[PDB]
Amino acid sequence: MQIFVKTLTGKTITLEVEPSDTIENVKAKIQDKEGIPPDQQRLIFCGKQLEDGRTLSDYNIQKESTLHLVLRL
Amino acid sequence: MQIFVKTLTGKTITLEVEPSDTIENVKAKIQDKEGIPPDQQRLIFCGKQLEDGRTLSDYNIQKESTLHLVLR
Repeated sequence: MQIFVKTLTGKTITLEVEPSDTIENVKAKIQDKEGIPPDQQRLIFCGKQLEDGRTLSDYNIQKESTLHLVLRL
Repeated sequence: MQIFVKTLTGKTITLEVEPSDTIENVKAKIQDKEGIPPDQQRLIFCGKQLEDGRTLSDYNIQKESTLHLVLR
């Protein structure tokens, strides 16, 4: 399925994912698209920061849902 | 500011809004774009259906945030 990741530069990234993908797996997909190491990524969905060892489905992130990326200070 | 409204047809509607806009005002803006009467719209943000008399800001809906439209 597709999900979207919006950045503070006003970009929208489209990712190809499965619901059982871990957040860590999603950060790897963002690294593929943007070159940002996973350790520099803060991913947020509906106001909550996401944990690397949990899945998309653990957070009820569904097809065509939008996450937010913030780089760590 | 801009917000987005995604539909079940896969469309993404861009709206121009202010944070103090009521949800009813937002439904009017969707009517402008799609012709859907406000009474036929269910608007959802982060899993919660939105009340007509409350504002975008009441729900913490920010610039470039995405809502979901489901028809009744």
